[PDB]
Amino acid sequence: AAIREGWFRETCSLWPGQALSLQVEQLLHHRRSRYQDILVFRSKTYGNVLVLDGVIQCTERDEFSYQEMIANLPLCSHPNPRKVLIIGGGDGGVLREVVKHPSVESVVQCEIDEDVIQVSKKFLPGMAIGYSSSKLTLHVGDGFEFMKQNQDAFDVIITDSSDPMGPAESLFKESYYQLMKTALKEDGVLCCQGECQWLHLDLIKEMRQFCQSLFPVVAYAYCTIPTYPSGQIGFMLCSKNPSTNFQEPVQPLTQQQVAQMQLKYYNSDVHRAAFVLPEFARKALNDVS
Amino acid sequence: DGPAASGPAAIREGWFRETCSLWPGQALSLQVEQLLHHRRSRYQDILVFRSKTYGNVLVLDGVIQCTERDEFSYQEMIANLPLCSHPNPRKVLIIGGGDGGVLREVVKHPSVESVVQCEIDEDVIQVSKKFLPGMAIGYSSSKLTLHVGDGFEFMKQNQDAFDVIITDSSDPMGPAESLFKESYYQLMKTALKEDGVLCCQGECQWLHLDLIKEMRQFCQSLFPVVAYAYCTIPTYPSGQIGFMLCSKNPSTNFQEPVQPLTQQQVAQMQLKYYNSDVHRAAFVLPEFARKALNDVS
Ligand SMILES: CSC[C@H]1O[C@@H](n2cnc3c(N)ncnc32)[C@H](O)[C@@H]1O
Ligand SMILES: CSC[C@H]1O[C@@H](n2cnc3c(N)ncnc32)[C@H](O)[C@@H]1O
Ligand SMILES: [Mg+2]
Ligand SMILES: [Mg+2]
Ligand SMILES: [Mg+2]
Repeated sequence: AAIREGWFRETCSLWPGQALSLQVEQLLHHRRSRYQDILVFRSKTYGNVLVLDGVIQCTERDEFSYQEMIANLPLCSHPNPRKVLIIGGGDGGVLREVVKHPSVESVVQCEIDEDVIQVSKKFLPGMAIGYSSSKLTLHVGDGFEFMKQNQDAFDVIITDSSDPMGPAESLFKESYYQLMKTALKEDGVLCCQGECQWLHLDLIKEMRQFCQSLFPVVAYAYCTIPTYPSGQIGFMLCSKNPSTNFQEPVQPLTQQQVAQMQLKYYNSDVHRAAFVLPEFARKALNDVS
Repeated sequence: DGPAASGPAAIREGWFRETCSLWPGQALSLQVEQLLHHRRSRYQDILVFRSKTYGNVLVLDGVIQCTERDEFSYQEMIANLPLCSHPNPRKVLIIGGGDGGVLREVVKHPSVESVVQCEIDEDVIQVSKKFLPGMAIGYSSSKLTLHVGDGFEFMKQNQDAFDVIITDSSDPMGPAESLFKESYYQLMKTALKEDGVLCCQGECQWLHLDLIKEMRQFCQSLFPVVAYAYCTIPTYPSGQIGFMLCSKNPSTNFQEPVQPLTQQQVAQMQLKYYNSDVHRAAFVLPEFARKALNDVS
């Protein structure tokens, strides 16, 4: 239905007047779960593609960008992250990146939709390999609700959500950020999908402003990824540790570590550069008017 | 091995969809508010439309060249990366740049005394003046000498003549094909003065890493210093594009601008993308591209 004449087209009122389309090789899955519409297809040139409510979540070809950054930005900004919470991350990709750190002993994942877990294991095996980690404790539920049952529990919280629509709506609210503050340990750090500086600079400054009322350290970084709207996405980074410097990794990686972790996107120079914004965005977020 | 092909420019159900064999299996579509121009010149097919959300859009042989909303990224970077990597650029050559936007950025440098542009297609110049006035304003500078012709042939005519050469081209296709060839890079080397620098549209690291590496290899046999930088721009394929940078000066360090700009200079030049930090970060590539371009195998 979103597939016509051998192409899938992604449209959304959050990025009006533009669309990415990916040519379809083979439909793999299309079924509605309790929470959302779940579409999976083998594309011609991007490998397998997961689509939720018409919005591309990942492709095999470029997923490593978002997966490595959302994991390593917060992890390399904590001097010893031992207990990690992931909210969302149904494809298993973030889990896969997180567990590569020896410091990490325990990762709890809270995913709302078990059908996403199932189709990922089947059609996104290079990402859902994450689910086979001995470091994982898996919960099926609303992350916003699960956050309330945890206080002072986590070194790092990662919110790997789709856009501020449907089941992910509340994950972008100031109330949810308060819940994360409470679920973090006294020196804990968070990283949430924070949207696109070429599309949502208003949301970005607004989130930044409310986060600054909750946390001593707030930062915005971004990464490039062909199949997200406008070809990139950002991350909201917050710490309860007043000493956190997100822009200079507290855990730099050697070239050998980058090689051993099989990283395709992230390294310490990339981490530094991710905070260097286009002048329009730097000005909007930092300068006074 | 075959020649590259793009889908012929067409508007269908109120959307323009860009397709090309240089980025197979993916497409950007922009919703159309108003069709403004669609005619073939003596060189190429020219589509101009007013989009719903990106202002006016220039399309050449089915390939998006610019949109009013995001043009400043490519325009500012292709201009300032070489200019701020030269201690005193006085004489500038632009090949292509029919929309006039690169001219607009180059002339903001007081050091720049003369800009020569060689653009092949007189019709692009006219549609840009009408439909892209914020870019085509570049044409109304007294610093400009304009030629209409093929930039490859034009390059043969100049020796030891320019501090900076910018090739602001579309893709290695149609009239632009020769602009990506080693023989063209040799011609530019000759057209540059002894310590001159060049910057060319150098394609996308998420799409064209093969071409990027190949160009890099042949440029390293010609110039002491060769680099690759990229900028983000939502309406080029995969949301970004890069730049080939070469210098005949062995002392040139492209990542560290030899001409840093103060915040005041950035304000004075009305820059919306480029600044000296952005300059530095634009050479920091994702691990896969850093590896492909720098590690020996
Ligand atoms: C594919 S990565 C994004 C994941 O976030 C999940 N998700 C969306 N909303 C919520 C929520 N409120 N709590 C937990 N997970 C969510 C989706 O089901 C998806 O698998
Ligand atoms: C819109 S910016 C790119 C410009 O490059 C121009 N162009 C393409 N091939 C050549 C060439 N061989 N010499 C000069 N300009 C060219 C196109 O006509 C376009 O206006
Ligand atoms: Mg090292
Ligand atoms: Mg010179
Ligand atoms: Mg200053």
